Amino acid sequence: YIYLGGAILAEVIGTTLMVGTIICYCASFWLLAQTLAIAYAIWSGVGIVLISLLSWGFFGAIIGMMLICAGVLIINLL
Amino acid sequence: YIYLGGAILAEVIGTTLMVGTIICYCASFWLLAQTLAIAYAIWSGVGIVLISLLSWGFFGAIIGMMLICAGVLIINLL
Repeated sequence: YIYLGGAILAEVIGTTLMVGTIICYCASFWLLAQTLAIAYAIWSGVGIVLISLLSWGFFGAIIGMMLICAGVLIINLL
Repeated sequence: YIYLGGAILAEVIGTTLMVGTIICYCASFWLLAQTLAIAYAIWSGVGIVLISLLSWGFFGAIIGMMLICAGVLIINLL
């Protein structure tokens, strides 16, 4: 749901960031727990997307990006 | 390493299972930390196995699961 998506985004942000970093990580973990209480597969996909976003941010291949986009489209479809 | 992978699997199992649940989660986190102390790609790939194990434990679409697996393989490749 929207809340779950927000939690995933927060977790991704915490991962990108890395104390303050520790606090952020704890918050992300709490959000994930709240989201928790297939679904697991969806969560894994979201985590992968967050990791990809973090990598992109760090950077600033094309084929890899296209593959990721295709995977996201497939996930959206089902 | 193998020990790290085992710790990750244990953490995943604890997460799937779920106070007692909180204690289990804490134990899983501790195990993960112990396990902790390209490579990142390998870890991500392993994470997929842990997620699959957690899903199996929860159990006791297919196309979507296959697509997710393909995406994970692509990520591992690059």
